[PDB]
Amino acid sequence: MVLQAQEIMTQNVVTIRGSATVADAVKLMKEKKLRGLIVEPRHEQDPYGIVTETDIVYKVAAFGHDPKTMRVYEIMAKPCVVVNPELGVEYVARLFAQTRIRRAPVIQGKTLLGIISVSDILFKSDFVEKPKRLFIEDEIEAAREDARAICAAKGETSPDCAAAWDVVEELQAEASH
Amino acid sequence: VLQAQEIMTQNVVTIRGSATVADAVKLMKEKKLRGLIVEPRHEQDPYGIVTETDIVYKVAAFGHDPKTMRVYEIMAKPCVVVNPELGVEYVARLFAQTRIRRAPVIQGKTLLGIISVSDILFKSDFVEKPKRLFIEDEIEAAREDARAICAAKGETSCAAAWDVVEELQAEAS
Amino acid sequence: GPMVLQAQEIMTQNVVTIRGSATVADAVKLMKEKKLRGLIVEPRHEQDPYGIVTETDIVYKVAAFGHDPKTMRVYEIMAKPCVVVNPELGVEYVARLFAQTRIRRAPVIQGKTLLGIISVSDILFKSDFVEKPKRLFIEDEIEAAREDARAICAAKGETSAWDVVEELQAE
Amino acid sequence: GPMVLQAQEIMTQNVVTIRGSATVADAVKLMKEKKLRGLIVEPRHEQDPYGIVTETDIVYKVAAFGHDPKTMRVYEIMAKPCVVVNPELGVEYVARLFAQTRIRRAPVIQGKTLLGIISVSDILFKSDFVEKPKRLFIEDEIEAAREDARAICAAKGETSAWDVVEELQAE
Amino acid sequence: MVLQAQEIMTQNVVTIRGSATVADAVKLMKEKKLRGLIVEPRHEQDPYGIVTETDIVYKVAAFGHDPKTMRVYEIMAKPCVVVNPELGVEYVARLFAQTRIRRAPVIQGKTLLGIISVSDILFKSDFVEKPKRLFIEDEIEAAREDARAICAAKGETSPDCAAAWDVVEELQAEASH
Amino acid sequence: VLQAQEIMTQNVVTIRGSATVADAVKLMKEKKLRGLIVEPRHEQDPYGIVTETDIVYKVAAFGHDPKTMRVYEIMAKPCVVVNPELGVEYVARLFAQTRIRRAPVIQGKTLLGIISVSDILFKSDFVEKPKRLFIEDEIEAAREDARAICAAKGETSCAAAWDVVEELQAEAS
Ligand SMILES: [Cl-]
Ligand SMILES: [Cl-]
Ligand SMILES: [Cl-]
Ligand SMILES: [Cl-]
Ligand SMILES: [Cl-]
Ligand SMILES: [Cl-]
Ligand SMILES: [Cl-]
Ligand SMILES: [Cl-]
Repeated sequence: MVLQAQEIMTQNVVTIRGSATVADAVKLMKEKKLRGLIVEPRHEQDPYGIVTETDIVYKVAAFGHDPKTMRVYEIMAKPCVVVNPELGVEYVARLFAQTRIRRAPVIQGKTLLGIISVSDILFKSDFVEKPKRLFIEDEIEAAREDARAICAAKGETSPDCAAAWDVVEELQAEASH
Repeated sequence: VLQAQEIMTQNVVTIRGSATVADAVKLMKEKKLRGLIVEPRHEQDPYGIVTETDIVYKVAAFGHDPKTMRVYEIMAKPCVVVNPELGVEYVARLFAQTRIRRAPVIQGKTLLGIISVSDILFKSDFVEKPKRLFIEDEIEAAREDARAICAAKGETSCAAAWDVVEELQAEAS
Repeated sequence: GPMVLQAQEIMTQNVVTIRGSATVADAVKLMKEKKLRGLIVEPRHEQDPYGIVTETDIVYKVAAFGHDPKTMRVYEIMAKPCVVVNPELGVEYVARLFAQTRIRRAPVIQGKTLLGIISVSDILFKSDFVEKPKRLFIEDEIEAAREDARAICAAKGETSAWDVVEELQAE
Repeated sequence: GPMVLQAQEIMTQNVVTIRGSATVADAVKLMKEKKLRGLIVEPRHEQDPYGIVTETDIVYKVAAFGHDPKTMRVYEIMAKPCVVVNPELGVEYVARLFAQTRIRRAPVIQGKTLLGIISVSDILFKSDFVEKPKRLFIEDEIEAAREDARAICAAKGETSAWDVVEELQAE
Repeated sequence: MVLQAQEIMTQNVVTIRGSATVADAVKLMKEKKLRGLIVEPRHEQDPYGIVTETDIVYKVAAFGHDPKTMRVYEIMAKPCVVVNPELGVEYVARLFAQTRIRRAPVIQGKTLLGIISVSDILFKSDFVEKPKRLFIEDEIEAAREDARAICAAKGETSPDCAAAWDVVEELQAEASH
Repeated sequence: VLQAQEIMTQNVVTIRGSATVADAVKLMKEKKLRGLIVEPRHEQDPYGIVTETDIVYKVAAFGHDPKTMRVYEIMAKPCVVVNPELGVEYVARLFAQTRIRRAPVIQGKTLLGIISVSDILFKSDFVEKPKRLFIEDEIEAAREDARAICAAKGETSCAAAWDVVEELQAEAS
């Protein structure tokens, strides 16, 4: 059974309103050692948002702006990239790499469950013991079509036929390992 | 509030990640589709997407052979997905912020459609109903600003603050 | 056909322009009317560059922030000068230009003359890359080898690699 | 002079090409010899695009990884097709093209004819932007206002904003 | 006295060799809850390097590579951006924003002192209480030249002269606040 | 090993962040400099840099007035600095990784010069001495690989591993 986002997420998740001051966000973040706060939907159809340590440092501290007057809505990401609780941990890694984020709320429908970060992955994913070759089932399926085509064209007992099924075999050994 | 589902393209073609890029292009030519949704292999598997830009930039721009390359080599999986109920203004903004042009519209595990920058341009109400993003947050923050002025100055001056509020609420309406 | 397919053979041939001074609203109006995802911005005079405004400019810079299209002008979101395409540019090179400049569409300009607009959509729907794939710079790979093959059959005898220039040639 | 300074007036006029099939080593050799930071890659024929290889291509893709320039070919690190510059393009528009495409140099091409190479260095050392600054798209700002000024003196009487089209004009 | 990088850095800094496996790096990182490891110079002239949580998640986990065979040198940044111990915390924020990193060794000459991150800034910088308007001394100096030029051109008792010194005054009030 | 200081441009002009962009351009024209170093205002203040690309992209490309814009508005401060002793191969690599083209060469608090991609192209020994980056790490990792093979297989087979090592050391030499 593939390890899931919900299994490694930080379960204690804290929200803040978009209208709050960056100072409020900072105080909350220091008090609980949080590197991301989820921004509270204002109603059922309103997306989730997120404000991160990197937003705060890059957009506020780096320009010497005053966090006591700046608001969260001015720095947050809303809507933000979200993670399904069932999403396998190799996919959460890939999402984060592709969208260039380090952190996302874990959301089931409209319901906030947690927050998942690069740190959650580093510290709690099974990627060292169980590295999952991405899309390996698509590779197997493609390689089986190649083998069938080659075998039907060149003969079911030809060396190229055998070599093409050996590509399938190797990919299949890896997946069930 | 205009929703993603009210402007999405409803007819949505799926393809497997194992299919050749040539198979993708053939289906896209046939129906004039600029994205195909990649279908989950099982219940925990995310949605994926393969677009015209993926094909042009990753295949055609190197002169690779589409008959031998596969969809899984150029798709985005997991992809950014859109909730059917998300305001179109927020769709525009998600797309800007993640630098994508199109996404499947998903409810639970179910594909409902695909939505693009083209759908927003052609069908959104952004010209006649410009939506100031986060204007409701500005309104709560101006209220909080007023209460700090009334407890510090006193219950008139405090009145100067409370007007700012009305000018924003007027603008929301 | 056996010749390299050119940009002018797959471009969208219909091209209305708009002025840089027009409102974004006018641009959207025109785009909706004729189903356009890019509009070419008209040079003010013979020496003024071509420009372009796209669906992405409008959606990312206007809609995404809630700006009023009726007050914004095209000049505020357009790209001018824009990347242009020569009519005779091989469709594979258009693909490559687009990936390296991170654009999706451009006008096809012949000297000072606007001829059409070519997009990633044109390439996807009308390119021959599926039946005639051809690795970019294969011709240069050859030149380089047919020259290494000069120096290898110069030093290590004319009797002993050359089929590389032969195989690459059929490809 | 009072006219907009053109790219051809500040370009570096001397232009040696190199073939895409040449080794990186040959390219560096030529670049060192004549103090060049960009080399134009020669079209293989009338329909083949211009290309360019730069000091940054060489330093980032070759030196930074320790690759052997004597074995790598220009085609492996060049940009082809490259962004090109029309000889008559206003020097401010060249600046802008460069920022929007994130390049620092390009060939100046007249039709199919190579005329020179223009760089951020040419702009910095030879542009008139210090004595003659001119906000990009000011001319469009005017057009837009001289038209708002039509509709404001159409609705709210010809007796009552227009000096905007006047002040902007001297600027 | 301006708060410095060395005052807010994580002092306990851990190094690893470039030749170590990504698995070794991961184990070290989990054991001490580290989000960056500094890569050990091989000799006195050899630059420092860094490998981060984000390198590991983006380059290893996201592609299902095997950390037990991959080496740190394949994913690290070497040389890396480094932070002088005396660098004011508003500048460390700005460096990180401009180079798009979240984490850097603190280095004095060739000597490693610590590691400083976006989290160190969020949790321990004085940016909420003392926001520092970047380059405010350059603005003051520029505004004083403007005032002098204007006053000499238009008269030392003209309204535009007074308005230009008022720009200086406002900037000066802020800096000593 | 060729060092940054052996290929840097030695003559280095500084400018204050308060200077106009026009003042920057005038000095750059006069000496043909594609960067100026911005000098620390005091002992804890970092080095900064302003380059030809900053000027062209941030000033000329908008048609802003260089006589009114100031250096502080377009400079990089703090900037990426280079140690005089850093191998040129590593300079190339720092520049690739941070996407810069030039940097001051600093020792302690002292400006020694400026080094660019041009200095590397013109004066580096990268053609005749290509430097495989991290080859010394590859060598330690292949040694560690050998010892794991000798304790698991036994002291010959283990011999297959130890050759890989020599082929890399040969290549370092
Ligand atoms: Cl973050
Ligand atoms: Cl975290
Ligand atoms: Cl797309
Ligand atoms: Cl577009
Ligand atoms: Cl360059
Ligand atoms: Cl990181
Ligand atoms: Cl940290
Ligand atoms: Cl530069």
